[PDB]
Amino acid sequence: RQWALEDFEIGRPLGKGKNVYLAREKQSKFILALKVLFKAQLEKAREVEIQSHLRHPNILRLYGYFHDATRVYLILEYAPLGTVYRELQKLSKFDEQRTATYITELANALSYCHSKRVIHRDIKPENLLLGSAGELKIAGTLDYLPPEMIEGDEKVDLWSLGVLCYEFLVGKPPFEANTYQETYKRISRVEFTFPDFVTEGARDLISRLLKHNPSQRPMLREVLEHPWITANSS
Ligand SMILES: O=C(Cc1cc(-c2ccc3c(-c4nc5ccccc5[nH]4)n[nH]c3c2)n[nH]1)Nc1cccc(F)c1
Repeated sequence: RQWALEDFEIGRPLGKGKNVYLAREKQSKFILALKVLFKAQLEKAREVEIQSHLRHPNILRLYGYFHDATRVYLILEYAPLGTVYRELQKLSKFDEQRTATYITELANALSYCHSKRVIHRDIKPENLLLGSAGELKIAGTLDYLPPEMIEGDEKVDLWSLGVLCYEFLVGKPPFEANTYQETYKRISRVEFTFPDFVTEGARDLISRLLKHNPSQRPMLREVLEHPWITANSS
């Protein structure tokens, strides 16, 4: 199947900065998202094949792709409920049942990814999307980076989960700092603290995910079978 622009109706922008559009496949009338990347803008600053070997309930599906002279087009699952980031601003912070449920969906997604030995880098709330039943979907830079990626993998996803849980429950990442260099010091020396409201089970989990020595971070199964997790997700 060789797709083209003329195959889809186009509506409003959804994304921004390296351009995704609401779209509709003209014949079946199916709503989806079209990412229009600029080749030139990439002869500047594959892998769409790793993405097409993937099928998971919490990874954004890639339905196909095409290109013309200047542009590469990705035909993507449209997440009707928007970004987790949007929801965090709307909600301020998430409850534990909601947080734990997102952590489980992430960690499932990440098992499967590691199982097809795909390893994602840093997950940020803006890269997390929300399906029609509000199930999560996966799709400066500092705040999410682990020590390894800043100082002098597969455990870097444990760290990401850990920043995320923290961000979900408190409404802020744990290393937010007045400056790029302060954040570097905080992350790099693992300097963060919890507001008093964060419960014991959540500290234990986040505490374990956020050790500086990777090989002391839990395994994905341990996150999945974590008592705070298995207690709180639906
Ligand atoms: O290149 C990008 C960046 C990117 C942006 C998006 C993106 C952005 C927004 C949406 C949306 C979407 N739904 C919304 C509803 C309300 C407001 C905004 C929304 N964005 N659905 N699917 C999306 C997908 N995905 N990926 N991802 C990518 C690349 C290759 C393979 C792959 F699986 C993902």
